[PDB]
Amino acid sequence: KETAAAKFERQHMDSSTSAASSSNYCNQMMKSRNLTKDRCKPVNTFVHESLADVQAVCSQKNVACKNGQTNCYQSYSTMSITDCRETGSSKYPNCAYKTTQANKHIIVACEGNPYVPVHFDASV
Repeated sequence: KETAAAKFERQHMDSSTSAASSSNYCNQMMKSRNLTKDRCKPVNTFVHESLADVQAVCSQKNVACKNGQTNCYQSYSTMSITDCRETGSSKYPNCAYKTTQANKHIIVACEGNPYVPVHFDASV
C-alpha cells in the first residue's frame, strides 16, 4: 500500500513551480493528486520548495504535533506554499477550491529511515 512518506509527497509536494500563480491551481492540483476522487478533500496545502529542502525540516526546530507526539518539526525559514480550501458552495464531483499563495513556516511530522515528513501539521 502507499507509505506515509509517499502519501505526504502526493498530497503536499509541488516542487515544479515556485508559486501557485493562477486561481485554477487548486482545482487542477486537488484533482490530479487524487484528492477529489470519491469526495472533495476540504483543505490541503502544497509546498513549492525542493523535496530536499522539505525533508531537511526533519533536522530543524522540534515542536510538538497537534496530536501530542513530539516528532514534529517547524521549518526555520518560510517556504512558498499554496493553501487550497473548498468553497462554501462546492459540490462533489465538481470540486471547487480557493487558491491562496503564501510564504510561511511549515510544521511536519517526521518518521522512518530516511527520516522524512509523513504528515503536514500546519503552516505558521
